[PDB]
Amino acid sequence: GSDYEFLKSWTVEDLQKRLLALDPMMEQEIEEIRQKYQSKRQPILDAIEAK
Amino acid sequence: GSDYEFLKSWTVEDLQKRLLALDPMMEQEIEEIRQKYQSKRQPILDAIEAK
Repeated sequence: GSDYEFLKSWTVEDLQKRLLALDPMMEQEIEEIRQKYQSKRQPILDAIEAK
Repeated sequence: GSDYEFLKSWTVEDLQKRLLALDPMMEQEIEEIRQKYQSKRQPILDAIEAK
């Protein structure tokens, strides 16, 4: 529970720091999932390729 | 604690089920994050665009 509607009153420097930080926020989460599920998908490809 | 190495002896159907299920599985894990962060990004843009 936290709201960001008050960003309208924050300095350009404080809000900019959230915008740039928003990039590695979604990136880390996505890359990790892409890798983790790739780990789970890998043996599946390896299996069908061996039948 | 869930191994999927035994997949080498699965039927093409049992194996393929995991492969195809893997498609919407990652898609939903990622889109949830894209949606979530885009909602948090939206007010950040609005704030700088108002300065």
